[PDB]
Amino acid sequence: MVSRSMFDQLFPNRNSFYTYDAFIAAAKSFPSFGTTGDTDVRKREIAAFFAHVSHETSGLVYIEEINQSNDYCDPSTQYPCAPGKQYYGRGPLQLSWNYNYGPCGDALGLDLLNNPDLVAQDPVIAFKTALWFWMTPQSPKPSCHDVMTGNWTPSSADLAAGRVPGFGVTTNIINGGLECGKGNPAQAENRVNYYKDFCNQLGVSPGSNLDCANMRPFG
Repeated sequence: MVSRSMFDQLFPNRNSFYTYDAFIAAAKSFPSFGTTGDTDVRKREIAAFFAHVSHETSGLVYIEEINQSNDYCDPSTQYPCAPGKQYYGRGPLQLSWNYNYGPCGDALGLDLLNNPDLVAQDPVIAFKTALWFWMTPQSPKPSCHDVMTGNWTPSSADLAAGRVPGFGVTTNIINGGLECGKGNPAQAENRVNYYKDFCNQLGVSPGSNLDCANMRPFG
């Protein structure tokens, strides 16, 4: 794991909300994060997670999505929207939509469906929501964790679609419908730029298959 001082090197401008101790506590909740594979692989995973976080929150400066005009409610019997609440982006990976706050809360033992603001109020919970997304396979997508740590077996369909192991597939999992394939490559390039910078700081290679312009979104 990166030291306290390295966390400050990687996130020099972050809001004080996002403490190293809160990150470490959240990570203890997901003990395979950053501890799977050889030490270079562990650093690539950490760098990849932090690169997406840095993209989504401008270096852990932001906690909440700026535009709060939209409730991000897709009516659901399984994950019903709470009256008066909104599911706009919160936390390091900008958890969004009732149908993600629901399962995320269930995984963390929290009622995030009815108290979605909690993700922007408790930093351990904030980091746990991001690690939940990173660590959890959600069919048909593997977890970003498994992709980066050599534990994902792409299907034959994945290979034919260009979904090969590396950072690019993580962008695809996170937002490939808009950022990969024929999409405008600007946002994916920003993610890769953070990733390459963080890998350089940690002394490892970014590895192969970084871009996602040559892959289709998952089904």
